[PDB]
Amino acid sequence: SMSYTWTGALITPCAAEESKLPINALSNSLLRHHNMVYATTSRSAGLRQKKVTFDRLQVLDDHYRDVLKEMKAKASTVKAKLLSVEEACKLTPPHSAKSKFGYGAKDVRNLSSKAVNHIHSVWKDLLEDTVTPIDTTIMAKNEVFCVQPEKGGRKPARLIVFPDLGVRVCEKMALYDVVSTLPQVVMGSSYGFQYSPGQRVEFLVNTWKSKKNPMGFSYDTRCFDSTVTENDIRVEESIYQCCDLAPEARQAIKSLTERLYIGGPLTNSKGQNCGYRRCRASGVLTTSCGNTLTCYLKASAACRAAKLQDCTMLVNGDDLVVICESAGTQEDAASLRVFTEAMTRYSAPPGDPPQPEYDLELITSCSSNVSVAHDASGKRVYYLTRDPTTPLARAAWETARHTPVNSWLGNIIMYAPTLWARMILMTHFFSILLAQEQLEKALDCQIYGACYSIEPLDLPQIIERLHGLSAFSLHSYSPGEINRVASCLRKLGVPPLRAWRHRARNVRARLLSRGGRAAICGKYLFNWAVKTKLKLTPIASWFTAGYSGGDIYH
Ligand SMILES: *[C@H](c1ccc(Cl)c(Cl)c1)[C@H]1SC(=S)N(NS(=O)(=O)c2cccs2)C1=O
Repeated sequence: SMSYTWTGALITPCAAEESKLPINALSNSLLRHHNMVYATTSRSAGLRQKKVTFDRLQVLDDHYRDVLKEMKAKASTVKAKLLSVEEACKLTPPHSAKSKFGYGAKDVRNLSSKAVNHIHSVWKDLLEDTVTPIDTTIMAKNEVFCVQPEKGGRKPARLIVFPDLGVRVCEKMALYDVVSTLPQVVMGSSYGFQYSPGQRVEFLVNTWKSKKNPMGFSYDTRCFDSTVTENDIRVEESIYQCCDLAPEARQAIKSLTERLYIGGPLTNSKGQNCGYRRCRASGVLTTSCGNTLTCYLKASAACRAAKLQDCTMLVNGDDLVVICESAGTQEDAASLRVFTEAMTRYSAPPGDPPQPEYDLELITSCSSNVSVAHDASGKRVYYLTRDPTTPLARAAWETARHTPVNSWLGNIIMYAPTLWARMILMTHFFSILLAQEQLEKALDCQIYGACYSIEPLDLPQIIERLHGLSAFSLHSYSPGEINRVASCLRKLGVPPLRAWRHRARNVRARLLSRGGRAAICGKYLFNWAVKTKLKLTPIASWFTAGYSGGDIYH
């Protein structure tokens, strides 16, 4: 069936959309080539619609059925419970999209009588009706990127599809425990959201080292969400139903699946009918969990179809990486085509064909790659990094404009050991926080799709817990890593690393002259900036599951 059917109505914005990076002194000091940074708007929604709209002709075989059977057996050992209205309300983000029925996120969090009543009303309706399609709103996402000349074009806006606030709260009650616990049990070590960056690198390196002749490859599915069929979503539900669930949990899950998850009507911000969806909605609680289960199922089946030897998969939603035993270059190339053939039959054709890689550092999975550096004692330390172009583009944007999104803070947290996060992001932002006396202002940022309120002054502690003390002492980075960073800085017009060192020393001194956590930030975060190193002694739920598009607030 067609992933989408459109009426002709346009995907419209609900407010003014900023598309260009304003000339701002603060952002300019970080990145000069401001014309290279842009934000996607609804004006390119049409280009996105054209790409995500196509016919899926799914064909399943025994391998697919064998894997599915095994997955259901693991799901049978899981017990999940319903969340109370109160529990679901507290997981609702303070600025979540308000309901069209006269109440908002704040009312939900406060448990206003009006919010709680409509919530119950929606819940009761889910139990009474398991057929009538639930309405959803379709919007173009506003995200920031750097222009890529070689691509021959700007990236079209992504489309987000989500149901009303009342429906979102009900999703939490019926499935939050399921999506938070079931994935890890069904996919074991292959489930990527159970790992912190360091644990992920650990898993990748150990897996790679466990092979005699290692070979690995990432598999990029073209428009994954659109490739997810009604049957995929129903198979997903059968997996959820294998759990030990309360009577009305099953009813609610069946209802949400048939009325929302398998598809439904699309309505723009103006209230007009844009069309119909018959694929995954990016904006529901089960998106991450469903996508990971579906990607895992199809990939596992495809590994067997391609007869890959001693396969190990790591899956994060639609992101997939496989490490196995090489059979020769020509044979590996042939095996990958068979793998792709199977994935294609299962309704998951590639964007870029997968390519066998024989060097772990050259495998990009989930926009990242393992790399190596050395700690104070010269000991080899592996860590996750990525091309810094997008993080930097977004950092500049967030510096010049007030955004509820603080990707820069998430980037520092997840990529703390990188030279770019340490020398550039830390330096730039602590310098601004000092200037604005905002060192104590908590900021919201997403980690594995969930929203957290984080204080910048708690970075040292956070980083030590996630990456170990070595994150503050890494040096002797790889030539590959060093060149990618340098290359990125020239392209964007970001001051050279040596210029950041001078700024860091200044920022470091100012932090040490301040009290408590501030001195700890100056000492630990910027020890790399001074020749006379200080002694970095140990400082005296984030990675359990994915929730992208799930409207979760922790
Ligand atoms: C890829 C990904 C997966 C795992 C790790 Cl450890 C990294 Cl660094 C990246 C996607 S999955 C996902 S959700 N996601 N957001 S996040 O990992 O929470 C980050 C937030 C700020 C920087 S990374 C990814 O990037």
